[PDB]
Amino acid sequence: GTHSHGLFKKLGIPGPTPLPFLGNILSYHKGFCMFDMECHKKYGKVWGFYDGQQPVLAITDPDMIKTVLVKECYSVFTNRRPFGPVGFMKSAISIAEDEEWKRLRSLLSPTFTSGKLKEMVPIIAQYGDVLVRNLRREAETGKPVTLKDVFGAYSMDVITSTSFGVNIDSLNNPQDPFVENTKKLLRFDFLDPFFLSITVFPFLIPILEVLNICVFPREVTNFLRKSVKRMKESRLEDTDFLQLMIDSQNSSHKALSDLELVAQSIIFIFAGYETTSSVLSFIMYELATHPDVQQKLQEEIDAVLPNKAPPTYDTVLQMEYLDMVVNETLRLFPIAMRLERVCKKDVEINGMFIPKGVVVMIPSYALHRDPKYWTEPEKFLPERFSKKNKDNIDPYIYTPFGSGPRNCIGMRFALMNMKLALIRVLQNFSFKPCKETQIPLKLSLGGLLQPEKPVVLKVESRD
Amino acid sequence: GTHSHGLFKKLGIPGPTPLPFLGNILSYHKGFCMFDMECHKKYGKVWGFYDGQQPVLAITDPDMIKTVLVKECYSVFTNRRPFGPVGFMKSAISIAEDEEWKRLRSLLSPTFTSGKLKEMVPIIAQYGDVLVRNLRREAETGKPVTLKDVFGAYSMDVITSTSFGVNIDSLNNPQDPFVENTKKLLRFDFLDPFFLSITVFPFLIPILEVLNICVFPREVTNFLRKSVKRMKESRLEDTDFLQLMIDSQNSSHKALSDLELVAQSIIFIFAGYETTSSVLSFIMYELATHPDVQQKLQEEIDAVLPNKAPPTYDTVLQMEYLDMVVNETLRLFPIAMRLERVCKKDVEINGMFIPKGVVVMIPSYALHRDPKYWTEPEKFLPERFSKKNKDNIDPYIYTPFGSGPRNCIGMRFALMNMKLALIRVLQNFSFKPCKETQIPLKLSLGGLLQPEKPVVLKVESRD
Ligand code: HEM
Ligand code: HEM
Ligand SMILES: OC(Cn1cncn1)(Cn1cncn1)c1ccc(F)cc1F
Ligand SMILES: OC(Cn1cncn1)(Cn1cncn1)c1ccc(F)cc1F
Repeated sequence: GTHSHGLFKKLGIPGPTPLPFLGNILSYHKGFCMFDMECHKKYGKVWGFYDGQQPVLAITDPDMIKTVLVKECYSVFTNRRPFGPVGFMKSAISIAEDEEWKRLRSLLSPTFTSGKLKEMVPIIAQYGDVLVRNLRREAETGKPVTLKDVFGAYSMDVITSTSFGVNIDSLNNPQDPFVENTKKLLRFDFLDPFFLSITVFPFLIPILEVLNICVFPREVTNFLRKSVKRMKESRLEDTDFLQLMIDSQNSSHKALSDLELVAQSIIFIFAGYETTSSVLSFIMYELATHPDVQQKLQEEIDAVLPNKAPPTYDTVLQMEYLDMVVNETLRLFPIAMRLERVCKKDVEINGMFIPKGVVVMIPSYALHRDPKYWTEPEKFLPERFSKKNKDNIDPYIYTPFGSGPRNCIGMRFALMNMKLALIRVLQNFSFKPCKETQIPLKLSLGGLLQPEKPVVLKVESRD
Repeated sequence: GTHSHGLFKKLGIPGPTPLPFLGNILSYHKGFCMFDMECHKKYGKVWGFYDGQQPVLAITDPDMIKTVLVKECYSVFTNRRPFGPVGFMKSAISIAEDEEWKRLRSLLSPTFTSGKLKEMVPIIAQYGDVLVRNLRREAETGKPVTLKDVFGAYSMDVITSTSFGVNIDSLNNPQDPFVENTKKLLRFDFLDPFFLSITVFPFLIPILEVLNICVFPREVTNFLRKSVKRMKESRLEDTDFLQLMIDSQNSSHKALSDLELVAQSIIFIFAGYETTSSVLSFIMYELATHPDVQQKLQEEIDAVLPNKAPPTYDTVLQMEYLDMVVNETLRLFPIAMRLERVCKKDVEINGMFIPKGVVVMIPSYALHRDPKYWTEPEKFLPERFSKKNKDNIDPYIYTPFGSGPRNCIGMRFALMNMKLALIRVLQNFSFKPCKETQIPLKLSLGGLLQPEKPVVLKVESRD
């Protein structure tokens, strides 16, 4: 069961000794982030471990990281680890490979430009207002407030409107079908029984595909596929992502088909829905446990936007401390945790040989808390991202959205989305720890970056 | 079960309608060659069928064939269909892929040059003499002679000597270990229960690999691996392929390792052993059923080599009619039957779109018997390959060894090998049909190009 478990001993590369068949997976008992920090401390700048029989080489040298994510991206490090069983969701850009990915990224890039994002800001702003009305009703009843729920509704509202023109107050229609289905598109727990097993028996992935078993719930995807097929034909008569993609089908590429279009629509929901609500919850925890930060930010918002003035695209990008608070929260909680690329050819990068087929992994969470780059890394200190101090911040250490050609395509949208929500809420409310607030917050031990206990806070109206 | 069975209907490409899950495999009941001839006649110049869910596109236009095998070989059509479970035999050049194959073909090409072949001719000639002595003893007892056995011993003798310096009279030591093991390296029956099942459930191949199940008998390969490891270290103190490969390990490539070297040694045995004896048996059938051909050839040998003179490299290549007889036999019996390349990128070749992942198949057997290139294709007529008529012979229709960069690397060796045997035997014997000779010879219905009944003939001494 150790066909390939001698690879890192041969390369003279250090690392935790793997068990037969399991490789190192038993060390995931404390989750991805703990394993990566320990390996970093124990073994230093480079190490290896085995996901079953798959060798994973962790790298932490920023130059080596830039080779992987930027320099040799197209040549050597184009793809991520095979992810399935996926079915027709194989055509989603985040899952595609090589030339198919290159085409899809090209066909989809114009959809995410700052110009398009600016055009979508009025829609996103509408649902900040929906958020405040629903936040107030819970602020008007002295009842603690679980963040993930209120931001969940908000993220849902943004998604349905910006991707399909569906305009729903999802917290108050939690049971409309379109909410009912998209609500199921959550982050995957890559350490749950299923996804672990796929690591111990990946030779079982093609078997699942042949049985039409898919990691994306088949009902939800079918619901959306016909819904998209319905909208596409209704709009044909008489801003949203769907319309942008429909427009792109009217031109040097082949063009995206109808099924390629549905796969993007689904993957954007999946990428944005629970991620956005998770970060917003982490941000609010940091504000409630750091009231001066919350006060200073509330004063900054009030300066750019007096009389609780509605935020716009340009005023959002005017707010520095807002940017610093968002970025410092993404440093402590980089919710993807790791970046990965498959090494597709025998190569050598900055004087290290990398055998074809190794997964090169960048442990983002662990680097965000490295003392060798971040003083007092455990503390929420937004000053690190001040305009004076950002020059010493290495874009290859801080990678909440990845880097290079395969970085998060939704990065700009997601930052603007979250900033719009924080502005509107903070113009209206302050956020206070309850007795039931977990302090300090503790991270879950599974394959998701989330708190052990849900974040619950007091929400008082600024009247 | 028809995820991909609509591909050829979408491309407007004709072909036999596939069953769910099986694709078209049930049409292999009469073997590869019959299926290909029928499809050719029925559907014309291009058609499709499904090996389970794998789409296979047959092409017959010589220009399109040259694009596949020569023009876009490195760019698009580099690999054959995945073949496994193979274990460490994955490093054999005939199984390797992409850059690994390119390297191995480069590292091995100098081993097959005309210069090396000429140096090996004296060894091969020695076993022609062993052949004649063993043929005579069966010619001296008026007993019919099964060809595959006598040529089998000969092909075995050539292999052990040219690849390892092992010099054995294998017909008379049929039970020495080195014969015992290599005797098991026969052609695969790609239509037998196992290899069919791998076509209906190829998702089961990775499963077999994880269980260390291999299509090459594990005992034989282990026997040879240590035998090679033993010889490598004995020769180190105090012509063969092994020595040529050992020498290559002493130099712009990485160099072939010890295990890469063993994999070549094994694959060359496997490629040469039963193929050479099969063709030699087909040739002798054609001579016995065409005595004038046999007479004319025997007179040609006697002219170049008077007094039963031993053949040499240069006199072999002097014999035209010998060449014509060998080539006409390889036209009627091209024992690989088909050539294949995986289309690795969405491409278009001579105005036909080919989707990535399709297997492009060239049906060699069917083209060797096409009336649109070969008059009276069923008859053994060596005149087609006369120096006058060879100018109308299209190197992309006649492909007994394939074409392009991925053609049979052993072609020159195998022709010389067989020619040396035919010369020595025909200098000494004539070959006559017995009552028990199957006439006309009928091909087996399995996944091997072989006669239904074994070829048995009378062998009289020319004294
Ligand atoms: C705060 C929310 C989000 C975070 C932290 C985040 C983070 C990331 C990260 C770390 C990656 C991997 C980057 C790499 O491999 O270098 C990624 C990829 C990606 N993200 Fe996000 N993301 C977020 C929201 C979104 C949104 C709203 C979208 C909407 C379209 C989106 C679409 C994608 C896609 C399509 C990819 C794959 C890109 C490719 O393979 O070419 N993400 N994201
Ligand atoms: C009469 C005997 C033989 C015949 C008819 C034959 C025929 C063929 C054919 C049709 C192919 C496929 C070519 C293509 O895909 O274009 C091939 C490949 C090959 N043959 Fe043979 N062959 C014979 C004997 C040998 C021998 C004696 C060797 C000894 C080394 C050998 C080694 C190979 C190898 C290594 C390949 C794969 C080449 C590559 O993938 O680069 N064969 N042969
Ligand atoms: O898995 C992703 C990151 N990723 C994208 N391709 C490969 N990995 C999906 N995703 C992309 N944008 C948003 N989500 C992820 C999973 C969990 C998470 F918290 C963030 C995160 F990026
Ligand atoms: O399968 C082969 C041809 N081939 C090589 N790579 C892929 N296919 C093996 N082989 C190569 N030289 C000799 N044998 C074959 C099988 C049967 C046969 F009769 C000929 C034949 F070439």
